[PDB]
Amino acid sequence: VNSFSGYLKLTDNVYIKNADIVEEAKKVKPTVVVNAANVYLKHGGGVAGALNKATNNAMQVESDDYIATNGPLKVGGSCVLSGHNLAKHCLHVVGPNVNKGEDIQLLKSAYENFNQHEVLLAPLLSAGIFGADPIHSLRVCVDTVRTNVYLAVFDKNLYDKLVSSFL
Ligand SMILES: CS(=O)(=O)[C@@H]1CCCN(c2ncnc3[nH]c4cc(F)ccc4c23)C1
Repeated sequence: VNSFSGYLKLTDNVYIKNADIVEEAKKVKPTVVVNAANVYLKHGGGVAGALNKATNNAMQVESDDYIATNGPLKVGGSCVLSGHNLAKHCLHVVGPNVNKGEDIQLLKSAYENFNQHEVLLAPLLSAGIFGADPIHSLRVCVDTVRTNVYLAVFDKNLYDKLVSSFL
């Protein structure tokens, strides 16, 4: 039993809710919140900008030190950093950004990072300003992630479309 509330169950292990991931993280304080990161961990907008803003820029300060030491992530890769005031940990995952021409097949590799964590609060990878089709992202999530994932979808309209079209 966990503390996530109001989710619709899509499969054995995937759940979905119309929610603001920042507010959801602030209430649940999950072990892991997933960030929709880029390879430079520059959290300027979308989910990343909102998560970082909620940490009063502490996420960005920590991220800049990580990059200075380790260099950029790979598209499809991830790193575990602090969750600050939002979660115990933040799993920064880089889905492909269609608006940069990155290969959509890397979306499966990106979701594989979730399997290293038993339970996660997450957005749909490569959705929003990353330019991929969110219905496709949900399909890849369901077909790739085997651990327990609670998906927060900010836009109520998109949420309804994702549920109604789910196979
Ligand atoms: C590539 S993206 O991350 O922008 C993708 C596109 C749609 C919006 N995104 C979110 N999904 C879940 N919760 C969210 N809170 C947010 C707060 C914001 F100020 C902006 C986006 C989100 C958000 C997912």
